[PDB]
Amino acid sequence: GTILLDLAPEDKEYQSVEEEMQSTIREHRDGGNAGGIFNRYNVIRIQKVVNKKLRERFCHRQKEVSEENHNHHNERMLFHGSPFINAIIHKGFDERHAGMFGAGIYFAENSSKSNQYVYGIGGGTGCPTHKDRSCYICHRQMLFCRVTLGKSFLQFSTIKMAHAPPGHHSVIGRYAEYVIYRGEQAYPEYLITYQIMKP
Ligand SMILES: CN(C)CC(=O)Nc1ccc2[nH]c(=O)c3ccccc3c2c1
Ligand SMILES: CN(C)CC(=O)Nc1ccc2[nH]c(=O)c3ccccc3c2c1
Ligand SMILES: [Zn+2]
Repeated sequence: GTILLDLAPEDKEYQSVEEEMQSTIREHRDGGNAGGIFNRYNVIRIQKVVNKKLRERFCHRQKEVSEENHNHHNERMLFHGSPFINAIIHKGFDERHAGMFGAGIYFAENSSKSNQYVYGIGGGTGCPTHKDRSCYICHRQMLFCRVTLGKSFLQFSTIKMAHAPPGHHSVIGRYAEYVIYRGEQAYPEYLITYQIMKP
């Protein structure tokens, strides 16, 4: 089963994660409709997900991807926002639940892009209690994941792909969207509990 390790704010790891989250907020085309209006987050807690089965699957896939990618994982730390975080942290990512670049699991370099998906597509109906996509009260959660990109395929138009192209392990689609077609190519490393803050 999954254990959550609670990172202390004094930890360098907690600070590194928070700074990656704080420095990657950007203005979105929808003017904050999906994710809300804010310039910074209030990080409530940062937890590390430890699950032996999930780590074994991620490690097993990494090795396979490595052989087909000049002995490189091409691992990147990326954000993922989802209303299904609880399922992700206990069962791992599952592509069977999966778009612009087809049936994959999507990751972003910008935490504010992942924040737009925390309550669903287009931010859904926002938070459960206030039905507010820009809620400053309710605690949100997002993941900061280890993603095995391997040999990325660069896509520049919308395409409904089922799997990465032959000899490739991921799609970087065009801001860039990082897409994997196998759940075992991402590990939900950090679970971030936060609030968006009113400017
Ligand atoms: C068919 N689409 C309406 C489904 C969809 O977009 N699902 C989905 C669901 C969750 C998503 N989470 C993210 O963090 C993200 C980051 C960059 C780009 C997309 C996502 C993302 C996308
Ligand atoms: C009935 N459904 C609305 C429930 C559902 O979709 N649950 C669910 C449950 C687990 C999920 N796990 C994922 O890795 C994932 C990745 C991209 C998009 C969705 C998921 C995901 C979704
Ligand atoms: Zn709320």
